[PDB]
Amino acid sequence: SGSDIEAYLERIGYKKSRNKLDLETLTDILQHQIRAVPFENLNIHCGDAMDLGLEAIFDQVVRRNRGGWCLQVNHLLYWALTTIGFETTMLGGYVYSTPAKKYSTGMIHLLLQVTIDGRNYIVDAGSGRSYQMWQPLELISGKDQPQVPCVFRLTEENGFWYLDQIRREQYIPNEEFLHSDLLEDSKYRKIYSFTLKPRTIEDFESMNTYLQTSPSSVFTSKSFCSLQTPDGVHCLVGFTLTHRRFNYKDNTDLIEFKTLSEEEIEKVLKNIFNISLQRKLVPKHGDRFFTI
Ligand code: NA
Repeated sequence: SGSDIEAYLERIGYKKSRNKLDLETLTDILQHQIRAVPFENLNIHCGDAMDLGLEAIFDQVVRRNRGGWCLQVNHLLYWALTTIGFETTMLGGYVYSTPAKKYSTGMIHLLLQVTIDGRNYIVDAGSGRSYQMWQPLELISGKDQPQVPCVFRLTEENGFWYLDQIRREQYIPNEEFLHSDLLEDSKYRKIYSFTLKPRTIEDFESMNTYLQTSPSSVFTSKSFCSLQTPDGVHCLVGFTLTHRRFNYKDNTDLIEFKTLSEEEIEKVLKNIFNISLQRKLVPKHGDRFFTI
């Protein structure tokens, strides 16, 4: 056809039918996107902007085979799902920080609601690492929702929703990384909180700018890119390449770590992530909180 929706589906390798607007189809699209479109911020670390507009995001993701951060990849996913015919809403959320022992002061997370024939879900392709849902989560307070990455749980209290996870044990064969700031040691992790108040993309613009410029922003502190695989997740942070295999053995995830040279990053970006940059990346591994 040459249509934009068909271009997007080609980008994510989705070759199936999209005529049934059901949970199976929604899940399949989510899965294809998270296995194709990385969660990344490498433009920041190449001296370029993180654009918020859909035309620019569609070009960079669909035509230039890039990914983006949540404000980008969920904006695109929102457009695609809506175009396909799903009943969609943009939502805003607040990300948990272990060191801060609280959720972000500002609304730094874009996620989606999809309503299908009497059930309500959240859908998010922009958490990445081992925080990334592989299926839509039903909006049912307190219910365990087991998935390949982990068991997720949504809880409602006083008009706020709280997304948490119960994580597996971790096997780290390269013990030179045991003390890495990248590792979440607890099996219980708060991910983010949000409300069901409908948003527009305009609501995220002030944060879109500030997250690119503030020395306080994790996004200026660490350069990263993440992509889900059929059984795990690849994530590069700074010069540190990781690969997690979910539930490799006995309720345990395996996490491989390797240090890359500057010269090795370009080939990894292409071969593992299908990322080809426009300019030279300056990899960074600053001190701000970001676990894999
Ligand atoms: Na909508």
